Amino acid sequence: RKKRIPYSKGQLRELEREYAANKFITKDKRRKISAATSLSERQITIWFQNRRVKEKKVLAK
DNA sequence: TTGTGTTTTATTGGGTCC
DNA sequence: GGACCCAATAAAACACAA
Repeated sequence: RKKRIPYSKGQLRELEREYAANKFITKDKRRKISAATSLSERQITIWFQNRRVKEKKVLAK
């Protein structure tokens, strides 16, 4: 039960930018986002997974 | 400024790939 | 084959009606 740490503005900007380019992260873009954000590749994957739940939820209104 | 519904991280679990 | 996906869920933090 180790507790969540919200992502900074600069971190979210990199994630959002890449998401807008492709909803599904690739291995190489995951590596590069990790370098650019200091988030682990796992965190990034989880973020994309999470981000598609959000889009799904917001279309549905 | 505050209460609390909403949103954001993070885990767990089932399915495909197979 | 762990690596992907997505759904249900919890807890921390946020957003914004009062």
